[PDB]
Parts: sequence; C-alpha cells; structure tokens
Amino acid sequence: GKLEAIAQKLEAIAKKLEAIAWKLEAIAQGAG
Amino acid sequence: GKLEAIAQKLEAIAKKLEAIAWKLEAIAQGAG
Amino acid sequence: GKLEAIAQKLEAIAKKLEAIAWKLEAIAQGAG
Amino acid sequence: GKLEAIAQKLEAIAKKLEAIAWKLEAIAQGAG
Repeated sequence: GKLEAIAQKLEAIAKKLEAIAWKLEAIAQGAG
Repeated sequence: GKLEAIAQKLEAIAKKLEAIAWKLEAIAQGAG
Repeated sequence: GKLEAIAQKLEAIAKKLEAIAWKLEAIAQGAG
Repeated sequence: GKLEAIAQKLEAIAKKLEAIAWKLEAIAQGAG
C-alpha cells in the first residue's frame, strides 16, 4: 500500500535534515 | 560553539530516518 | 542571525514526522 | 505488526528535533 510512499517522504525529510546540518556547520565556519 | 555538535546530532537523526525508510520498504516487499 | 529561522524549520519537520507516525498507526488500526 | 512501534520511534525523533529547535533558539537569545 502506502508504506513505500511514506518511506520516500522520510528519505526526503532526512535530506532536509542533512542540509540543515551543513547549514549550521557553515554558520559556525564563517568566511574560511 | 555548539553548532557543529548540533549538526552532527541532526546527521545521526537523518540516518535513523533513512533506516526506518528502508525498514518500511522491506515490510512492503515481503519475502522477495 | 538564522538560528531562530532554522529552529522553526526543524519544528515544522517534527510536525511532519508526527503526522507520519499517526498515519502509520492508522494503517495498522484499519476500519476500527 | 511493527508499524505502531515504528510510529513511536518517529514520535521520539520528533521530540528530539523539537528539543534541538529550542536549543538553537536559546543560543540565539543569549542571557535574556
């Protein structure tokens, strides 16, 4: 049924979290 | 400060979500 | 800077995960 | 089967994200 569709939404959310992680690391690292 | 540490926790959470996604796909796919 | 904005995106993601949790529970519970 | 258990793990993850959101807001707000 919907389980595979739900899984793909979770993967998309995981990618958003990774992007936010990298955003935070960049805020920490500044101009270097 | 703590931003890089927070980022790593978010990456760990992202990996948990990916694992759950694959778990759900496996429930859907059964014995094949 | 952007930290409060990032926080609100994380809260929005948390709400998406809660919605998915309830969706999965509903798939499990069927017509009752 | 496992769907309700998976849902509870997703809810726990959502709560971790909310905690991180509030942590980031606190970093932004400082001593006030």
